Amino acid sequence: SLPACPEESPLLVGPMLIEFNMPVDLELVAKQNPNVKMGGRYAPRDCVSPHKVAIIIPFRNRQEHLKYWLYYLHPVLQRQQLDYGIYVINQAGDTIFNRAKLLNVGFQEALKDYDYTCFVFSDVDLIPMNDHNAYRCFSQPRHISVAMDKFGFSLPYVQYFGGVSALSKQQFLTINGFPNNYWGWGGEDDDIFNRLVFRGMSISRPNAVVGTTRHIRHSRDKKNEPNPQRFDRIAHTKETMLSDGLNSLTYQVLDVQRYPLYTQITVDIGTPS
Ligand SMILES: CC(=O)N[C@H]1[C@H](OC[C@H]2O[C@@H](O[C@H]3[C@H](O)[C@@H](O)[C@H](O)O[C@@H]3CO)[C@H](O)[C@@H](O)[C@H]2O)O[C@H](CO)[C@@H](O)[C@@H]1O
Ligand SMILES: O=c1ccn([C@@H]2O[C@H](COP(=O)(O)OP(=O)(O)O)[C@@H](O)[C@H]2O)c(=O)[nH]1
Ligand SMILES: [Mn+2]
Repeated sequence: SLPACPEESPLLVGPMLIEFNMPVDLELVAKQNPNVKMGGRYAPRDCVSPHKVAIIIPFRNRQEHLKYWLYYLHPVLQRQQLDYGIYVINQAGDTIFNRAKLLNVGFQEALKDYDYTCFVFSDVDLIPMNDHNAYRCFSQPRHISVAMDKFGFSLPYVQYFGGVSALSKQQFLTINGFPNNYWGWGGEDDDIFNRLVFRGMSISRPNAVVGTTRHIRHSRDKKNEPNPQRFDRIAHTKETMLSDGLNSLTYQVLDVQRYPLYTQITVDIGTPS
């Protein structure tokens, strides 16, 4: 019998200063975040959060971005009073990148740790500027990174659903999760948007001030070149989503490391079939 947490956290400070030009030492971040437990798990000591959140980051060869991510998000996620865990889904090998398949791995593997009922899918290079931007689920699928600096602090188009988002366990299951066959850059977030609409849902978003988000500038990743089949794929989601996703997923976990501030799941997700 801890009480429920207040519906909105009283700890929040709003707008925050974010910068990416200093070094980050995860040992020190760990000491600055003493309440974050092994594998990057935290729940509040004083009340029970209804938000059981697994944060899923698709990842390969972005360790520097990830330290920033961890330095900025951990304090924010605790102020939001979430019962949360961080999962970095690391794609083994050096073949073409598959953001959405790694996201599916994250959903399925996090569920083996704990009864999570909310999933935040976050690119590793996106940091929220205002802690009023809730990193948890809503009654409709939630788009979080709504006002990114690299798109002029607004949406690049109104159906944009990339960057950072949150789906309840029921929402993600309803759309058969995410597509597995978007290899290389582009389109998979649009396909996911399509899925949600085809299943009767609409996108919920904070306002453009609360939703303000920074992207860490970086040059192009090798092995994630624009997918030329992306425009064709997103035109057929309605039919393809029925049998491409959670119900067609396999992968092989090579390694799970519990670090102080995150669990990292190293996974072989194959190449195109
Ligand atoms: C189907 C698809 O590709 N969806 C993308 C969507 O694509 C819109 C166009 O993006 C251009 O590339 C832009 C990119 O979107 C920006 O991030 C960046 O600042 O500049 C590049 C290059 O100018 C392509 O040139 C064009 O053909 C389309 O692909 O963009 C969104 C937002 O990036 C993405 O999440 C989604 O997957
Ligand atoms: O080699 C790669 C390619 C992409 N990603 C992950 O997938 C996301 C999407 O790619 P990208 O950086 O090109 O999109 P951007 O955020 O620049 O708009 C990244 O933020 C990372 O989380 C990664 O870790 N390594
Ligand atoms: Mn990026």
